[PDB]
Amino acid sequence: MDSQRSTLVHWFRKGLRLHDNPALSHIFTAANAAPGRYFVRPIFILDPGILDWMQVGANRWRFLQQTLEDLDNQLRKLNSRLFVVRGKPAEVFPRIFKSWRVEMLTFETDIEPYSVTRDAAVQKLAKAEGVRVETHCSHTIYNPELVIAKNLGKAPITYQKFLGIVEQLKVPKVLGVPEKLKNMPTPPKDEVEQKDSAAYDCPTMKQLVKRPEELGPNKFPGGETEALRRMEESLKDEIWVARFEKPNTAPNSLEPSTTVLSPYLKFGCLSARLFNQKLKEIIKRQPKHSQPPVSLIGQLMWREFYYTVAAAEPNFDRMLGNVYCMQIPWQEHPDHLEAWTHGRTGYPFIDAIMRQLRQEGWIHHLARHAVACFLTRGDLWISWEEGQRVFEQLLLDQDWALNAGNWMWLSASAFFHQYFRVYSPVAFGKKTDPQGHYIRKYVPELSKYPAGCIYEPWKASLVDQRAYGCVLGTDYPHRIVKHEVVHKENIKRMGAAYKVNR
Ligand SMILES: Cc1cc2nc3c(=O)[nH]c(=O)nc-3n(C[C@H](O)[C@H](O)[C@H](O)COP(=O)(O)OP(=O)(O)OC[C@H]3O[C@@H](n4cnc5c(N)ncnc54)[C@H](O)[C@@H]3O)c2cc1C
Repeated sequence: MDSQRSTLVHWFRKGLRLHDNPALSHIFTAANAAPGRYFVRPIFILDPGILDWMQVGANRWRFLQQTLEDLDNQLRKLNSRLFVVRGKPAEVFPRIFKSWRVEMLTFETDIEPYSVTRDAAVQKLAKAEGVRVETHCSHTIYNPELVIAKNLGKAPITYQKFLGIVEQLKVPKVLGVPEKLKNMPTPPKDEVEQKDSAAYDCPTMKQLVKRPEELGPNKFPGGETEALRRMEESLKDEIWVARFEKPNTAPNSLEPSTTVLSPYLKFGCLSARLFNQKLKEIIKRQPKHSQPPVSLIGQLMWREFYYTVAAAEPNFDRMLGNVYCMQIPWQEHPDHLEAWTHGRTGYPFIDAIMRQLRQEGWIHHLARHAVACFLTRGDLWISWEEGQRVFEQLLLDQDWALNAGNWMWLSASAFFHQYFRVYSPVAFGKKTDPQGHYIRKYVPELSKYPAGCIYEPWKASLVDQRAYGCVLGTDYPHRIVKHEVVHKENIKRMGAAYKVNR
């Protein structure tokens, strides 16, 4: 096979998987249809210039490193490989369109504003250069543009309305893995590979993680292979799956009470469409089962809902200019923001959650509720954008639409408006962890406190605090605010802001 004329490119960004990947599958099918004509290059473009951006924490870089290694491993089973191309797309694509004689480029669509801008520019260049582009909406179960169209041009702004719309939509088909490449030699080295054969090899941990001191325990390895193993593990207890009720899962069990598939769904290591289809099979054969919103399918529909409102608002992650967002006069509080950011608020439940987040990169949904309420309307009266920023740095599952949507909910800025309901930083965790095992783990300086005061260590006398080895103001901070006072003030501030907006 000396005969090749062109290269077929799949561009990974999200969609970091072989299964249920129509953009990738179509490349491999086209290659096999015309033996001898094509080379195939599945690529991921890594801009070294952002390895130092503090908004990507080490834990999330490590998850990507592991994911790319797995993706490359899996593509090798198809007689292909991953090509990790270092550079910026604005410079990479002109070069490789010419160098590789690219005939077709496929990718999975992404709704985030810079991605839309970037992809429109790649698409314009491709059209000019005669490159056929095919894009697929496989990151979400439904295409937000069809949802918005079915709703007469507006995104549904309640969960029940959204369910009412998507009930009327066809469910896109879930694909298997692509065909193994037949009769295809490896691509000839381009000018970059000619100088360094390894130029497109998967990055090492050292190449990707510039701040290894931020790494915590490796609890959730990256990659499709782990994503599928973890999904199958969650699905094997079919009664647990069928009867799942999200509000009844604990925020502070030591091991996660929910699936922790969110890092996998965020990177596309797991297809949400596959997972939806598997859940539907379970629900159909388990006559006793939960329903949306609280069921596991309901959780995937939460993700769908936020992707659809976000698709219609480029400013979804900001207060100003955001069609959904109440304008609320959040205050600047640098010292309180720093304390919340580092889990030094003096409320042990809140601090344990922020410390788990920083160390491990995942915290349960209702743990996110507790700390987000505390930062914003509940206690510190700081903008939800500041909380979004910190979550963006530390979460493995950092997701532009899901982070912004849930921060607006928790701050009573959109989608949720019952701001008289406020989480108690002392009482909320006790329902599910009365001994405080979660605090003893993540705030180890309090680990000797009796369970009767570990949520509220200021209730222990100085002599008791000394006996427990941890004196407030010396070994663990005093409360930075007093919840019982400030949350009442903030309920009045929320009332005022709601009036101004009305
Ligand atoms: C302030 C705040 C910020 C959040 N930021 C993110 C984020 O950046 N990325 C993210 O993936 N989720 C985010 N969430 C939503 C949710 O808390 C996580 O999706 C969930 O904790 C992931 O754990 P799990 O995989 O065990 O979820 P499960 O309960 O097992 O749910 C399965 C999947 O459904 C989806 N899902 C579940 N709950 C929600 C929800 N409330 N909204 C949207 N999708 C949901 C996720 O893809 C999740 O993996 C945020 C929530 C809050 C309150």
